[PDB]
Amino acid sequence: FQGAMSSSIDISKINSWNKEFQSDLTHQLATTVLKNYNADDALLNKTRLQKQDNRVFNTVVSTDSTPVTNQKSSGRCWLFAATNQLRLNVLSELNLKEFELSQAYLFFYDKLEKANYFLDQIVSSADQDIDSRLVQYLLAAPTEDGGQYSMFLNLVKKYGLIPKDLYGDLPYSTTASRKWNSLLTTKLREFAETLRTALKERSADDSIIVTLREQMQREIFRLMSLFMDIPPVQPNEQFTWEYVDKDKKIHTIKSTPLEFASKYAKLDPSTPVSLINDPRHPYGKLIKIDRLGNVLGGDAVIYLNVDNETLSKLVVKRLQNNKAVFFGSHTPKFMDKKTGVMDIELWNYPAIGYNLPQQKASRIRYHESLMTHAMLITGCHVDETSKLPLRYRVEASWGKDSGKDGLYVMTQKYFEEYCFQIVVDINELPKELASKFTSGKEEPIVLPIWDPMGALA
Amino acid sequence: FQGAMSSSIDISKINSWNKEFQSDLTHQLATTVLKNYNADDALLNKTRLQKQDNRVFNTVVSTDSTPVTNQKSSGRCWLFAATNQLRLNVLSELNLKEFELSQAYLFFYDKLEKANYFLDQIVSSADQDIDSRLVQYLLAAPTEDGGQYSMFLNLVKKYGLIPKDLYGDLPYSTTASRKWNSLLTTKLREFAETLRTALKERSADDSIIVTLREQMQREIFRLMSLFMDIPPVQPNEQFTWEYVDKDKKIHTIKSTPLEFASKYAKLDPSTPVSLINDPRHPYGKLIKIDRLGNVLGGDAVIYLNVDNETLSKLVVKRLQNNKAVFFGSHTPKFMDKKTGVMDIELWNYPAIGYNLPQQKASRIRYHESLMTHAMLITGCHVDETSKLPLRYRVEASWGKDSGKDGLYVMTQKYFEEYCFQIVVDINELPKELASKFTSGKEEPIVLPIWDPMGALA
Amino acid sequence: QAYLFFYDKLEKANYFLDQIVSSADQDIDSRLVQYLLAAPTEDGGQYSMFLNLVKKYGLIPKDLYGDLPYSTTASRKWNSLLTTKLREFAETLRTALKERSADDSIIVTLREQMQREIFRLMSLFMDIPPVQPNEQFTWEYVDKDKKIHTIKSTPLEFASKYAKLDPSTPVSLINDPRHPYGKLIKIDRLGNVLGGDAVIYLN
Repeated sequence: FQGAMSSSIDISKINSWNKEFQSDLTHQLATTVLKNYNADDALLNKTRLQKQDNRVFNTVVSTDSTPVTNQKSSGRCWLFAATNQLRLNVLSELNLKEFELSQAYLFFYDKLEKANYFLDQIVSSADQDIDSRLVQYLLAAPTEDGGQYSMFLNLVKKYGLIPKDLYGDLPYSTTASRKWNSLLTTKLREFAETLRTALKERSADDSIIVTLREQMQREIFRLMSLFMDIPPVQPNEQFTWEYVDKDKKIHTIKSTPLEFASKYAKLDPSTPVSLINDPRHPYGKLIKIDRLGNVLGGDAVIYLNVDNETLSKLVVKRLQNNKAVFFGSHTPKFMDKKTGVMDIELWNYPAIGYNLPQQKASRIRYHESLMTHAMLITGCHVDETSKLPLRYRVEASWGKDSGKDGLYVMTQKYFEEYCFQIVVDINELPKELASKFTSGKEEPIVLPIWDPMGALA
Repeated sequence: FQGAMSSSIDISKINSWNKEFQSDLTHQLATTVLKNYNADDALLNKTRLQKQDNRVFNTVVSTDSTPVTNQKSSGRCWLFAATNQLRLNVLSELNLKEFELSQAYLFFYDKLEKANYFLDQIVSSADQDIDSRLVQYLLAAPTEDGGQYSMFLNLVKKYGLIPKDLYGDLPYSTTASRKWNSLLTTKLREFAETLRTALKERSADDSIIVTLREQMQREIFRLMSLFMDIPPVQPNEQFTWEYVDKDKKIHTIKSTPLEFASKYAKLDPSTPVSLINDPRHPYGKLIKIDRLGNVLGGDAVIYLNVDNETLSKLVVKRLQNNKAVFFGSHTPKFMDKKTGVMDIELWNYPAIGYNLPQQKASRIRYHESLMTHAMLITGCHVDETSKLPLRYRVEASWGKDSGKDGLYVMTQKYFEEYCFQIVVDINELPKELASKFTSGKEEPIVLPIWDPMGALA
Repeated sequence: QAYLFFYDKLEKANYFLDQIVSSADQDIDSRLVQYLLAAPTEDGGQYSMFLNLVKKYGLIPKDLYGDLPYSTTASRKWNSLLTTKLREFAETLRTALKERSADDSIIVTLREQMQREIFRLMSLFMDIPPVQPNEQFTWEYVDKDKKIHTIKSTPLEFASKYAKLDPSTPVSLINDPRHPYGKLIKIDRLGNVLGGDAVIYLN
């Protein structure tokens, strides 16, 4: 009783506290302003903006990202950033004023595969209760648009890549996937029950279950084909692409999605590895997200945990190699879309006595921070006097009207506190870290499928 | 030197002061917010708005002001408020869902008369230099839309009043008079020179001057007739007006502008007198604005200066007599158009250390406050416990989308500090004050034509 | 509605801290704690949570406290700001509880400083109502006939005398085919006011 009493909200207390706060001028000013405008609009600090909004970068890639890509109303950031990193190779190698690899191509198969992956997850978890943590989590969002880099390579290894001119964002559902996803998800939830029920009496291998899963695949594909056409050529099937270079010269390339991904996009699925700064675990360790995937039997999401200094130096090195860097972070924390600035001190919250002492590892453990989006670092500014990077240039996939022409400037501090993963080629790593991948003695720290360090949606 | 040095802006001083101010949190918060939004939008105090935005009034007139009038882009407030006070008599007496007296009718003649008044002012000041204070002031804005109540009665005595159905705001220039005024003014300035030049050699009465002034009148009228038609009937000429009451019954009234103003609008030009609270002069005195006018030879602007208690009690009495009160004030000081609130403490300026100790009389003397608009008080709330008015209900002439359906709530304090004149009927005054008008021993305090207590434009 | 909204949010934040203390024994990654940290100040509620507010705070006319503040018609940012703090306090409390018991004066003080801080931040986005539950208010209004009236009452008295609410009569019925009909259903831990009534449905 005494305890509950002390833990209760006491009306005299809050009114007394109120009186106290109202006697302070900063508080009087704050409550007057904060009742009128959004706290971010009110507290944005222009004095800070003046200095931090710097677009001079001394270490940049040589090719321009033209045109600016827009995922629209979908969580396809990861696909745009993964390809925004490769398309540069085509532009460059073919001399094009503009060029885009088809993000819709990967989107269609990613969604198809995931739906299929979901059914498999259900069968393999038929032993647990409907209300178990795992099954309820599987049913939560089986076809979300978000993904990881490993899930991107899984798609490329099986399906390749093709020019956008052969399959673009024409369909309504590619730029507004919510309804499409809702419709599929409702069906998948229907099939989840039909499968679990059927599995009560029979084993996963009973031909009955095998048939049932196939009719489901068929039905999933049928519904999907209603919102997007299946690509016009198969992974190993030839396509013909006609185009124009920057000189107005015409060319015709005949290739297959699989060959195009290597021969022209220059992607070797064997070199990219993901590094991450997850202070909840020791550095030098491999981290694995259980069950997270898209293609049944494909590669798992695995990260090599490293410290920020290491992570920051790898980004600089890669930029020096003339390659943009895929990275995941917590969007839109401390990100100002109007000015295209990512600075954790751009808003004067301490002026209203609002400070956030909780640290990175705890922010993650306590449900405050997680990876939510994927973007591309195309440049950075290293400080001459034997110093490190002070800011980075970031390319988003939200159109030219977002940030400054689609571009954002990110501080070193933001990168350390609200970014987590970067992707580099294993040959860019020091033997020390590369062996962590090449050897066979590294036992990964395995996290739950619902871990905050997952899909960039 | 030492003096000039001490009076100079010293760079070290301001930077030292800056450092001092930045160490204070209220200041840090203030400068962050004040760089982002308009100070009125940022400092509006909703806690205060919550209480002051009260639309309950226990002493109101019985007739509704329908529909809400809109002067648009012109300074015809005074004409709308002067007639908004009389039209109520027509609605009431004829039972009409809606009714408006023609404001355009008075506007056309007011402008015509003023232009003509200007020429007369020039002739009578031909003795002074072109750069004199008076002549330069005469040339400043000879045809502004603003006026006073005396100038309103001057028009009514000569031209009468007619229903708006016979002459409305159809012409572009009635709702956007700037260009029209600019065009006339340029001509008047041309004539000012032609007259002064002609007067160097000849006397005002030389037939040459008499002719010249007439050709000018003619030219002024011609140009005016290009932007507005002269009313369709003369002051003593009969007009025929057909209408419908609230019962859907049809009626035809035959009258003249002059007869209509008395017989139906119930205006007796002999009863209205203007009272004013101008703390620069002793109360009990009559105040006269030299030269201010519109109709040559018409009545002068004269105010009976009284204290606010007296002024406030007269407004209550008039409302109790079921009559709205014409009043002038300094718009838009401490007036919030979105909420329709007139409260000098509605914005939390003291939270940023911004206080205004300068008093009424000094505000006027020092060019900070003057009468700028005219509106109509249609109600007020008297405090039961032997108290006075706490707030007043105000009708503006800016359309239904201004304030709350065109309505504003004004505090007693605002009325005392930022309102100056009210108009009542001499029979509403105590014999004490009325005699100030009826006797002949009251020598008025005469102010310059440019005095802040003038035309409500 | 803003009157109830302000107290509902305040109470919930406070309810959250209590939930954290009572679940300090489980792991940070447990299903319950992770769920508690998910959305401690969401706007949504149940009818029982509505009566809990009315029993303690009453009801007042909107003319005395409306949706004026930005955060009442756009609560997302306000909620985000509070939630981030609550997540900070969740850690500070669990950490402090490793070494000490819930009743150690240290914990009692810590929870109070948190309440204070929660209230302070809230008062920045909405003013606390102008009168206390048992404090009199004066309300002036107009009927459909244009007649003026003044009612003097308290939030608690107004809720009964004028709004006609007797918190003892309302019950919630539900059609939840997952359970047999005729049974009572109770949602564990769901609430807003610490120690208030639970969400119970008659299926």
